[PDB]
Amino acid sequence: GAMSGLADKVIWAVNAGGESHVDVHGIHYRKDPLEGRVGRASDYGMKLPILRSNPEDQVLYQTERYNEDSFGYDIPIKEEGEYVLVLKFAEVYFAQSQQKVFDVRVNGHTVVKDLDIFDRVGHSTAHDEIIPISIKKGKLSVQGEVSTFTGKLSVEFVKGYYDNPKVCALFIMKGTADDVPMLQPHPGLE
Ligand SMILES: OC[C@H]1O[C@H](O[C@H]2[C@H](O)[C@@H](O)[C@H](O)O[C@@H]2CO)[C@H](O)[C@@H](O)[C@@H]1O
Repeated sequence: GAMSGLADKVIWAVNAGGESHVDVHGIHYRKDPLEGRVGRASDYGMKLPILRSNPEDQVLYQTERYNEDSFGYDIPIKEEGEYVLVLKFAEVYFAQSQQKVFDVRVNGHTVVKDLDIFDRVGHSTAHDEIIPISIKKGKLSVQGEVSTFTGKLSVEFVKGYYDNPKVCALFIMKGTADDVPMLQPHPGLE
């Protein structure tokens, strides 16, 4: 009973910062599909790397473009099973705990409404949010709230004080939460 295949189950993945990235397992981001729709890469603070990732996956877990007020993405689906939405949140020059609090939603539903990246991980590094979804017979299930699925899924984040998401590493893959592997490079395995 062996199951290995991350690149064969991905349906939609986006990193808000640079432009198009393929990570070590085979996960690919598009190119600026939320603010402006068609443009280029913007990096205002590129000499501050992430400590819990790789060099290649550091670019997909560190690069940020720009912010405004109340915004998000659209994911179109037509199949049922276990869909997992894992997104990496990161910061640059903001030191505060329990003052810079944000809101995060999936398909209109509220899940993490008090998101502070400095109080959760500490100073800099990589922050991770794991939210498993179950759609069966044409309806959606988010933890302890049941509703119906109609065409697309939405990721809508609301403002805290000055900024909204800051650094975002969106990754939605399909079939189950026991198939998502994440490790660092090591020479000895025992
Ligand atoms: O100009 C690029 C960055 O602009 C803003 O960052 C501000 C920040 O909001 C403010 O508190 C501080 O005093 O100044 C920095 C820039 O000098 C945006 O928030 C960033 O997304 C931009 O990268």
